[PDB]
Amino acid sequence: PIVQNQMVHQCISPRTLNAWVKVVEEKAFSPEVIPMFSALSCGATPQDLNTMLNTVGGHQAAMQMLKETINEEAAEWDRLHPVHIAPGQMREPRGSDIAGTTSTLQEQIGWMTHNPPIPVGEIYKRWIILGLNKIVRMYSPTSILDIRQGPKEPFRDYVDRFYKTLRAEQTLLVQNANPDCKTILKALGPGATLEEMMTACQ
Amino acid sequence: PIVQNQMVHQCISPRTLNAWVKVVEEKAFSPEVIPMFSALSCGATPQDLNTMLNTVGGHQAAMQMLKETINEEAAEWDRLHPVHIAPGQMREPRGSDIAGTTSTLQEQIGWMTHNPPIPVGEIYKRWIILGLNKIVRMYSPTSILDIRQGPKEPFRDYVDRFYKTLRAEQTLLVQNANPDCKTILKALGPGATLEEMMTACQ
Amino acid sequence: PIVQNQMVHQCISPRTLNAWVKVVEEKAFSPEVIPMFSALSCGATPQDLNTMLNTVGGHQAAMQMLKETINEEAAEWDRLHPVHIAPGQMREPRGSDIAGTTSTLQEQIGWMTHNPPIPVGEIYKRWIILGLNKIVRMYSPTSILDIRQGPKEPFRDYVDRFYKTLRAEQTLLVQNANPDCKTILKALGPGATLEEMMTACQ
Amino acid sequence: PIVQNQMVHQCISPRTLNAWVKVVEEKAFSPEVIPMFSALSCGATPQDLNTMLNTVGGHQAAMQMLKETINEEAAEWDRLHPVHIAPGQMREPRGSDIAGTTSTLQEQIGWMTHNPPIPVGEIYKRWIILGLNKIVRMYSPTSILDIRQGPKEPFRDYVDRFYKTLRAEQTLLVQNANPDCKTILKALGPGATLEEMMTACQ
Amino acid sequence: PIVQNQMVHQCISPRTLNAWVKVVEEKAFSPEVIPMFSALSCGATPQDLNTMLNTVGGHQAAMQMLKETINEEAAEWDRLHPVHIAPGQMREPRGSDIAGTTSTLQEQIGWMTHNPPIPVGEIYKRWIILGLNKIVRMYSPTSILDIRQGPKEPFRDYVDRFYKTLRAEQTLLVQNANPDCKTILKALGPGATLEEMMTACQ
Amino acid sequence: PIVQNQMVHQCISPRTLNAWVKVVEEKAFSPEVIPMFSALSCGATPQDLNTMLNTVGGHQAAMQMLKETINEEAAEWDRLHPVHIAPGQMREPRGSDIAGTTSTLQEQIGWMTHNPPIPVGEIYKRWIILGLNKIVRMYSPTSILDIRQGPKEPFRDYVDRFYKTLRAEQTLLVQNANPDCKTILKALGPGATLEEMMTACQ
Ligand SMILES: Nc1ncnc2c1ncn2[C@H]1C[C@H](O)[C@@H](COP(=O)(O)OP(=O)(O)OP(=O)(O)O)O1
Repeated sequence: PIVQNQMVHQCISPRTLNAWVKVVEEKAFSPEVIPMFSALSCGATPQDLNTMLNTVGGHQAAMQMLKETINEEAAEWDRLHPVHIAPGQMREPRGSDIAGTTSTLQEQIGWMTHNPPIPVGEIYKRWIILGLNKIVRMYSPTSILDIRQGPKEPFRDYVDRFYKTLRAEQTLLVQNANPDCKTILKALGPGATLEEMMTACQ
Repeated sequence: PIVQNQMVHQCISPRTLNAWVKVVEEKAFSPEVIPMFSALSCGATPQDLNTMLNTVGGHQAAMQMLKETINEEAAEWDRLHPVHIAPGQMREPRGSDIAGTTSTLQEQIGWMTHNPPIPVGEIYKRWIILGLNKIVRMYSPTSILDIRQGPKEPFRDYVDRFYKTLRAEQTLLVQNANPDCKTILKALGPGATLEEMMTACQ
Repeated sequence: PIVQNQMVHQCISPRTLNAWVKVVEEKAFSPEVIPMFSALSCGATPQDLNTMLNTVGGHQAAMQMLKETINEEAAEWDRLHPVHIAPGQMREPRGSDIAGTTSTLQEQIGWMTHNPPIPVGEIYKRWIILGLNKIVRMYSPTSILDIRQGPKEPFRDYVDRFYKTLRAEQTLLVQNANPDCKTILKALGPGATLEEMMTACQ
Repeated sequence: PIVQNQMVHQCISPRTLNAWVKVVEEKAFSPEVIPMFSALSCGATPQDLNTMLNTVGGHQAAMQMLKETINEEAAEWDRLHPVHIAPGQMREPRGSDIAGTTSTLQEQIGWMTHNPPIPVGEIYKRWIILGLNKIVRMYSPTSILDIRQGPKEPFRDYVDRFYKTLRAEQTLLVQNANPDCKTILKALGPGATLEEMMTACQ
Repeated sequence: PIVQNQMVHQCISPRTLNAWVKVVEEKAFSPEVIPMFSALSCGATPQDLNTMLNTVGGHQAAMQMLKETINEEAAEWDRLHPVHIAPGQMREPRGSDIAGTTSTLQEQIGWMTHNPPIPVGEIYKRWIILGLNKIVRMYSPTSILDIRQGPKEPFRDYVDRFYKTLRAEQTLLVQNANPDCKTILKALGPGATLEEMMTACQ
Repeated sequence: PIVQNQMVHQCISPRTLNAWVKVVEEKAFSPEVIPMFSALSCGATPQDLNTMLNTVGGHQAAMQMLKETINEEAAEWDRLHPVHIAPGQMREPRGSDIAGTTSTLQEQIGWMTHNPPIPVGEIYKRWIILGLNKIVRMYSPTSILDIRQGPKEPFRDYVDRFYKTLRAEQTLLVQNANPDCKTILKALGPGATLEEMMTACQ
């Protein structure tokens, strides 16, 4: 990554490398993996971002879909930012330079520490997160329409499943509740908070 | 977080990220989780606070209730602190800026390191802890009225359950004691310390 | 804590937070927990000391007894050190300020880094350790009078139990020994060291 | 490694040493091991690279093949860069000096921190990765021709196996699909993205 | 401990605290525990040394014997170095000051960082190691006279037991060997190295 | 160890101490332990090297053989470098000073940080590694002559055993192969690389 000592390059740590590998192994593409990726890739160069992605052993269907999203975003960058070099001067980054495939670590450091900075690490992380959100959505197992409260299921456990599913996918909470809780929630009226609904069906 | 090197931004560590995720997995919303959250979020930016909250996989009913509390506190901030920009100058933070949803990391750093400082991280942590305390209270399984000493239960074990329940929820200690210990505690008289009561029923 | 970089504030580490939580989980209030608490709270502010105490999930009977001891010591501080402010000047700490309940982190830093320093962290740790020693003594399961050597118990194992019990509670070593070892220890005479007694009954 | 404090030598950490040993033990020569090697050897001297390779206990067939690749690349370096010393001056590195077998740590530091730098660590890592890719390819168990979707296998699981195999080895995705999914994928037409194909056979 | 930043005090780390506690739990008073103690207490103040000793939960017979040795060495220090204060000046350390029982942390820092330094940490560690060696010797289970090679025991395994026992306790190697190996070792003659003896009976 | 802050002494870390102890416990004297020792002892003083060796609990036959090698190398040093002191000046190191038995830590620091430096840590590590290689060779269980490919053993698994044994001990690869693979390898002709031989018998 690039961090303050002045902004300088540091090697990606074994702790960071191990943390990302283990979260993907344990959680796959559950929605909470994306905030973890963003946090573990704080200050990351494009090289560091590729390192994190390439160290993942499984899920190569997802990793191939991520490449497609990256190539789509890279092509859109080139359309908006065409490139035209002067000896010892900074070249303009194309899409593949931002993605780390045609740029060196020194060029990436040169862009990220410039004044004003050309934040190639943050631009590329945005493309990666965009691709990761699409993977989270596709690998979401259930529709919100099929999350309904069981006859003896606690309302809290049902609401956990409801908003877990909604997070992966992205009135109905009351409609999908069981007969006993639904009748209570209808009686509360409009403008009921989640807290009040959960207290009522407790 | 923001820490002294002069006050500068540092990346949230894998250790901090992992610690928060594991305590929530192991303890859910037991009352002791809130002091752990506050300690792990020492010097945290609003971005860091969102990172910690968003990395939690389960408990999405609770996380949705937390958003409602955050929105309520954000709306109250806007009522008390209305916003009105001058090129290259610091804008006034609204509720959603304090919550990290409409503010950038650089703006958050700008507020937190200003002289005098506008501590958006500490203001937002206060809102989060307020919301977390409400969740702790709702998820408390038992009323203090139902914590009574068993016939053969040690007084120490009963007092542990009593103040555990009282912590989650928030004369009666003697009333809820068993016949044998109650008679001893009545004989001690007024002004008895917990130490003296526990020694007496040992 | 407060440490040398000049004396500056540092965030309590996840390692320290985790270490204290796990020792209490594994050892409860065995006497060796108190030296571990003191070491883990090296340079601790009153806020840090409260953090460590409040992160403990179980043992709320003990934690309530600790509050009583803290309030007793705080009341004794106020009797000896009554408080009387001048703009931008340091106020005098009362008992509740030393205990971290009515003081801010900045005030605690202000006292601890003053010249001369008002060491509120060390004063409060003294009160906490005083309260923790009382808890260790009450939770000690056995009297030293009931620690006697078994017919086939090795003398070393008996001496381990003897001084383990004595540590928790706080001639008799010979009296509580078994017939065979007692006869040997009587024959050694006065002024026998523990080493010599243990070698004799080996 | 060599890192910024000015560029200075640091000892390879126990964490780095342990991380490399464990990944090889757990993953053998799965393709994702090579990006992990490159990341863990960030800033590595030739001595550090040899340390990492020599600490591997098993897989001595692979380690011997790696030596052959290293010797081939070293011989090609000597053909392109023949060596010709002046007291207290920097000598030109031959292939075996880049590989760390005939050079000292001080000479390696001298080359890597020169202005302009002769990056012997990065040149040698390139040779090692070249040799490691050949080992990954040989130890790949299955041809892409033999990765075909099962009658009841989910398309996602089949695509995972397909691109896992393709990564180790390096129209057909549709041909190797099962009758039901193949018919759907043919109906999509040309220019179908992986996302669209995976959604169609879901 | 006291370390270079100029020599300054640092808090004993949770890693050091945990390491010492676990080695004592796992190894008891096997001889290799003493070099581990010395290494973990590198730069330690008398307070740090007491912390390490006091954090040990079991083995209170041994810890009491250690106190006796410490008191003996402290009494011998007072005989050789009698003490006689001038405002704001450094007092002379007595035995109990070196042992950390009657000295403060600031006085210990004052002695250890003086020019010339009065190394109270190293003097006390010497006394502790002296006491720990006596405990290792007493808790050694077997005499070297009873370490004899079995009929089918490999010579290497026998030599391991022989020098393990000799280390705990502190021609005979040949005498205690089995008939077959003894005859071979007699035939080698005088001046045989351990390597040669072990190769011969392999 | 001695490291750059200027070259200064640092305490050996608990991580380094633990790493060396565990590798010896897990791997004994497999050849890969020697590169791990060298890496973990980077910048080590003679005191640090003794610490690492003395913290090993088992294998006292091997540790005694290591002392013999150390004494042999120390005696050879004294023959080549005889010693002859001037107040406040650096004395010449004898063999036992390099081995850390008759030298203090300050003298070791004095030699290692001199200009020009007398690298007593690196000289002693060389002697230790020499002794460790002899132990690896003696504890090697099998001769390379007895490593032959099984009737149904994969060639890769056989080559792994072959070069594993060769590493511990230090045309035949083809001779020791099974009838089917041997016939294939003979047909390849002279100048066949290991890669080509392994591909042929796959
Ligand atoms: N082979 C394995 N099987 C099961 N669990 C494992 C394995 N390897 C590692 N783990 C898990 C269990 C342990 O709790 C944890 C070990 O990491 P740990 O030593 O606690 O980190 P650490 O505290 O040394 O890191 P730091 O360097 O930050 O102190 O990882």
